[PDB]
Amino acid sequence: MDIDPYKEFGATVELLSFLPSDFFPSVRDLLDTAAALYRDALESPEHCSPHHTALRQAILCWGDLMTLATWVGTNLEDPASRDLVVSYVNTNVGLKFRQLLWFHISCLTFGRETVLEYLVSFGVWIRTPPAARPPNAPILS
Amino acid sequence: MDIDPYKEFGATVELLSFLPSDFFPSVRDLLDTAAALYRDALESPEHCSPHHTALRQAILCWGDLMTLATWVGTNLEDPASRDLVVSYVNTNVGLKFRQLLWFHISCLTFGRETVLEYLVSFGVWIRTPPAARPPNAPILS
Amino acid sequence: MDIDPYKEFGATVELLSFLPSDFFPSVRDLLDTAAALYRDALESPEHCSPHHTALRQAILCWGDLMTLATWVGTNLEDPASRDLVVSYVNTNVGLKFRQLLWFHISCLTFGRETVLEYLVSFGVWIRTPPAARPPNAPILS
Amino acid sequence: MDIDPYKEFGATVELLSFLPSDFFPSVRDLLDTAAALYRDALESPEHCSPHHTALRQAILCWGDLMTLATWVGTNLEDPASRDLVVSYVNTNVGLKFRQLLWFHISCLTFGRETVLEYLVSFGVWIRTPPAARPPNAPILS
Amino acid sequence: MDIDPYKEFGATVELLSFLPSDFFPSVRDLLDTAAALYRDALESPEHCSPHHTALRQAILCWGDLMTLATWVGTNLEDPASRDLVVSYVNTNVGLKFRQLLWFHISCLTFGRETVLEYLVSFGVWIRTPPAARPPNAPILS
Amino acid sequence: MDIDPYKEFGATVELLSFLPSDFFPSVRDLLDTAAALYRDALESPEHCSPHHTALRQAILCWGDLMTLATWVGTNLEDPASRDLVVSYVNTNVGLKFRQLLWFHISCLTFGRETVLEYLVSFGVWIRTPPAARPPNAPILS
Ligand SMILES: Cc1cc(C2CCCCC2)n(O)c(=O)c1
Ligand SMILES: Cc1cc(C2CCCCC2)n(O)c(=O)c1
Ligand SMILES: Cc1cc(C2CCCCC2)n(O)c(=O)c1
Repeated sequence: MDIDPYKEFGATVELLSFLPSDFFPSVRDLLDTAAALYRDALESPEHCSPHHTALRQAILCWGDLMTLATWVGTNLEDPASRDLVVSYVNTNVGLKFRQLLWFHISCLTFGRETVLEYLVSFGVWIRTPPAARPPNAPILS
Repeated sequence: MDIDPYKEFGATVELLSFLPSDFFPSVRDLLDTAAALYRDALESPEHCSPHHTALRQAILCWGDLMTLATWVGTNLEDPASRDLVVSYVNTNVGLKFRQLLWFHISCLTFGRETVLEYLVSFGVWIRTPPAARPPNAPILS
Repeated sequence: MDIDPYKEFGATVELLSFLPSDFFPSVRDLLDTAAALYRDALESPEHCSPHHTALRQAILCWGDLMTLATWVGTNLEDPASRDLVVSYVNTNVGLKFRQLLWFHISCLTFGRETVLEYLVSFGVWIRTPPAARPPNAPILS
Repeated sequence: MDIDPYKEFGATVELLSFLPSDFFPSVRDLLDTAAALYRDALESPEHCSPHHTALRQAILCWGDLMTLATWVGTNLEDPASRDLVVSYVNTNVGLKFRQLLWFHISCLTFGRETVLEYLVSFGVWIRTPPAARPPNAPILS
Repeated sequence: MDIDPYKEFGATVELLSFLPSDFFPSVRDLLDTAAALYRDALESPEHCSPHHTALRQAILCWGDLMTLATWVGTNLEDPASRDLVVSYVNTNVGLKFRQLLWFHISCLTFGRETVLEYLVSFGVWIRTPPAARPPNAPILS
Repeated sequence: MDIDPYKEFGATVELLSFLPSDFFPSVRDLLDTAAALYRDALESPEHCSPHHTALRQAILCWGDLMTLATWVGTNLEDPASRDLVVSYVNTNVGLKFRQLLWFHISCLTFGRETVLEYLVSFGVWIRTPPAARPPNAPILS
């Protein structure tokens, strides 16, 4: 199967990649934010939205990878192999979760279409060279 | 956060664990089944159901976990740890995906309440010793 | 005192012993089943039934013996003596708890009189030699 | 499961622990008292009350725990562990049965609410230092 | 700032010191009593009273000192320095918390003015030499 | 007991921790501010508000913690432990008092709901990278 997790939400993997990697917050900071803003609704027994259902699975999969790292470190008593697995996750998969977490959190706070219009505006703005581009970047509040 | 991926779908992790792990199909067989029955709807740009949204994220995360296992199998220096980490990924996180994939596929084909009634009936049936239990097990339809 | 825990529930220790010991599920499997079917009612602040009150005390006494084993193993640092205490419990008292747990769980799911009629029917059936006895045994279901 | 044997009887483990352990009678003395006051009803084929059902299971489990202690005292090879395991059974699980036996006997003789009001009054009284506390302690009526 | 924690409650540090230190229960016993009598209201989301607000901060500060002791003992692996910090707390600050805990608990159970009248009566009584003073001391109730 | 000092005031420990620790003023500066703005009311014999009662206990407990730190700095024999225990008191328990002092001062000057709305807005703002976030941060007034 060729599945795009953004496709049912009016976006695509390409559109998210349009933003530079450095622009996304850390996974840690996005999880703290998900809690801060939406802990009650995430843990609730209501399908509040597709964004909520998407966020739940993503948070639990990141959860599984962190349980694996801890398990390797303490249960296998092998911190070296632990450090390699953390390094592999952060290098190879961290960006994907950063994009996905940011996208679904941003979509809930600011609204879906606002986040889309913001991806195009910011990518244009950032690519425009410093001299040419307006000093005040596009904002979502 | 304490999130339960089954909680928004009227179930829980405990209820799913009530079925013995050996009685779930393989991940490979569930993915082929997901395709066989629902490839068009999974790949579509419509939020067909929370089951569809849940399945999409799970199917995509499994890809990443299998790339991790392969990577560990080639790249992990310590022979003691390596085979254990591959085994843990394939079987221990494998069981979670087997439960989740089976649950969401079963819920779409046969209906949510049918799947729930079936979990309780089968767990009781399987635990009942051979002599005591009916010869014909409970059937999903 | 000569107390029979089955006497207030229309049965006796003799009637329960009428079933072969091999016929009962494991303690572990009966506790998982008690949870699966009745966790909410067991933990509730209502005397739902004498079966519930009986189950609560039995589950907690098994609980106490398992806390003792763990305590011997980890707190006294003596796994050898741990293994002897587990072995003593499983050979000497496990059958009693298996009979009692099965009885009170079976009485709640299928109804008290049904379970009684089933004890007599099954004991007769199992004692009748293989050649002579019907192929389909009595079923509680 | 998190089961509280006092919860269905309007109390909790915390409330019972509010009384110092030294102020409960011996298990032996509570069993003799249970007999003295209620032998006929305990041994009867009627569910006289939840207190009666609770008492029956507790009295029967104490028998098993005392057979375990005796067995450990003769059969446990390791002298360090043996005396500690006997001591743990007699005193540490002994306190639980002392609390539970006293509670259910006291509830039958004096009434449930009277026993509850008495737990709070006595715990306050005993903790208040000799100088500060009234000479007449609370009495069970 | 010169702040008196008793001043807003119609008392002072001097008036509390009027009672001998030996008269107060242990911190441990007052915390168990605070729980026993008021766990629900202390943990609740209502400002039940200034006594409740005062008690919450005091219980949490004692909590912080006990987390420090544990941290020194286990995390710094230094039980010696642990023993010195516990000794310093118990000799230097324990009386203050004993006075404050007793005061706010006593004020809630027996009423504020009753506790005040009781401080003066008891201090007079205790200072009156044994021969001269009534045999029955003043009682809180 | 699980007590939250913010729970009575419509907030929680999690919500306060949402702000980075570095963005709170020093304890010294918050105490000078508490004096500057509210010395008369804090030292007064009126329960002006729950915020005032909370502040009084916290300000008095900080005194005791600073006497402990000084005492450890002169009197703790083990050089390894001593600097770590002073550092832990000043920074780690310091953060708790910084959060609590700031919270209760901010609640009195600007109003409770304003402070809450400000915690969420600022945490979001600070976590969102410079490029994404508005140049003007949220302001307390
Ligand atoms: C765990 C489990 C799984 C199934 C499925 C196994 C294979 C696919 C369809 C049913 N069943 O029938 C069980 O009883 C228990
Ligand atoms: C918990 C408890 C129990 C008793 C009973 C022990 C024997 C039966 C009557 C009292 N007393 O006297 C207490 O103070 C406290
Ligand atoms: C953690 C923290 C603290 C403050 C206060 C710092 C100074 C006192 C008033 C606000 N602010 O403004 C933040 O954004 C974050």
